[PDB]
Amino acid sequence: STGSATTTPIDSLDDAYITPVQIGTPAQTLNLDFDTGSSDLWVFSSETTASEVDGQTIYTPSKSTTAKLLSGATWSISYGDGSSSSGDVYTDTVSVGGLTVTGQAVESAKKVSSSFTEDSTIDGLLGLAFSTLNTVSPTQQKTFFDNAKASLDSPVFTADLGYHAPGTYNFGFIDTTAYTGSITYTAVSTKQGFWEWTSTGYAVGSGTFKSTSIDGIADTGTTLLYLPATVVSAYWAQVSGAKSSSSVGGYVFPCSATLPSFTFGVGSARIVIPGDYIDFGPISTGSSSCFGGIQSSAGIGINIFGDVALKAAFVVFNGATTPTLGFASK
Ligand SMILES: CC(C)(C)c1cc(CC2(N)COC2)no1
Repeated sequence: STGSATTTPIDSLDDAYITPVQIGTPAQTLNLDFDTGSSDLWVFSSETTASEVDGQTIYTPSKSTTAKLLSGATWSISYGDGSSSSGDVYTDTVSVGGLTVTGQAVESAKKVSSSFTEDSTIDGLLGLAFSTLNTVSPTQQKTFFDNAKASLDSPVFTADLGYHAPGTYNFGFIDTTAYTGSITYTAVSTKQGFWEWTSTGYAVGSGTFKSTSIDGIADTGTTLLYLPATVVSAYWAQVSGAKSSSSVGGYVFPCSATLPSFTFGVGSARIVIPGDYIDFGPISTGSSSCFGGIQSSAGIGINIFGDVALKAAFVVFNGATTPTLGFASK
């Protein structure tokens, strides 16, 4: 089997991407944030504290004839930005782009933090990291991908995110019309539960390529590109007037600037992030200071190849017995 679904930026800046997901019987369609950096499928629901729901579409398990309470199971998650959610768990039928999993753990939110409430466009998350990160207790649950894997034509999914445009998540097959040249595959470590790999280096604009190992994770659920301070300093040094601002919380630059591209290495291959991809617009409405799409990972503990990097490529998440990652230009 295979699945194929369009993913759409939630706003003009590509701050996140949402993908329609069918849950339950009859189908209830929610727009979820596909996140290769976590491993819980959780949704706004009829159980979510009323004051914490503001415009989201909710899952109502009592209206699904295939929903079953997973007795005694609870979940609680906190993300890198300080946001959080928690609740209980149902199993139900979940379909993505024509691909159906029965008995999927659907984590129903009783509580969500303010940042989730404030984002009316995201009805929940669908985690695509490794199932070892799933927060369901006392019995850990599998991801949608993990559950689907045996039935898929090939044990893979691919991320094809658009720049200011829709893109595609495919399951079970590689669309050879969706990229240019060849796909370069690279080793993955699952030891932290992430799609963790090692980039071979970087270049800034037309500058010379610096060969250097950069360990990080392929994370669709993170908007920006977070890299070592040395690397990030080298990038923003090429932009007149750019600077790190503690009050804003990262590198900003004059909105009148033309940003240089950023190249990252995948083995011997190179993925080029165009300058425009790195512009995340005025820090506040009407400001002439713009927020940068490449930021320091110094205060994170890990480097993160988020959407800024991933949208520049066709990305293969290969979930074979030994998982790997593939990158192609497009
Ligand atoms: C910023 C990173 C490290 C990617 C991240 C991921 C998360 C969510 C989890 N706690 C890890 O899987 C569940 N919180 O921070």
